[PDB]
Amino acid sequence: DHILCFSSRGRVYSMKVYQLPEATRGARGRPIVNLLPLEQDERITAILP
DNA sequence: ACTGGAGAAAGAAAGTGAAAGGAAGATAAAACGGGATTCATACACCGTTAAATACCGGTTTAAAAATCCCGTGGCGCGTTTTAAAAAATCTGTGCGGGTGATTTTAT
Repeated sequence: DHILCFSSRGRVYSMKVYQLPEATRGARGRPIVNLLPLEQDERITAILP
């Protein structure tokens, strides 16, 4: 599926679901800055499949 | 005395070997984060019941919804900039026969 990410400054980004890290129940995850060109204080606040 | 060639002195410009140092790299120790076990222990599922809550009938009333006039700033259009992505153009490289060349040790 496609994913539309809305940031805190009105920006929009597109990304496939299977490009996200896959982990287990006890893991933590990976920072999202490595996947999208965000700024120093820009956060994702909405997702639309 | 005078002339013109030649050798030697003297002076100025260019090449040189050595120079801190600093950004630019490079290499180890450390702190970190993600799997295999091991249970005791707290959590999931099953019968019982007092109690707390949902629901119906009829008011009401104060609050929110609806309506009209108007005056603006927030979108819309047309025309420029400006990064960003794409297409086009150069740069190396190795295959196998040919031409010609380099270096270090012992006695």
